[PDB]
Amino acid sequence: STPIQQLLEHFLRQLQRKDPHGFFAFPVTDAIAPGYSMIIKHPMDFGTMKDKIVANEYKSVTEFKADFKLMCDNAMTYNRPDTVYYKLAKKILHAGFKMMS
Ligand SMILES: Cc1c(NCc2ccccc2N2CCN(C)CC2)cnn(C)c1=O
Repeated sequence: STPIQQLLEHFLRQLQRKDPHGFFAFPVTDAIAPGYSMIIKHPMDFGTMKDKIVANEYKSVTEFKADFKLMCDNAMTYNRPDTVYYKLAKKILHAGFKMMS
């Protein structure tokens, strides 16, 4: 594990603690979210982020932050502001960026 892998594994653990239900743990499917893949061009989830760390696909903290923001932005695009997914996406986006300083 490279230094960047160890730091991103730390950040991901801290970010997932903010999603105790694991709403963001796995990819959203069109089966449970009608039209999701037609509205969201670039899906992201914490599970895919873990796999990218393990594969050493993140070469900067900026790239990891961009995937976290994408995951949150996707939830705030597909879902209405009154929904659990939208409200948690917004909360963890701000708290996560603050946490990662
Ligand atoms: C983050 C998110 C979701 N996260 C949860 C989620 C993600 C992937 C697969 C299933 C689930 N749901 C878990 C809770 N169940 C009540 C429904 C199925 C689901 N739908 N949408 C549209 C989202 O944006």
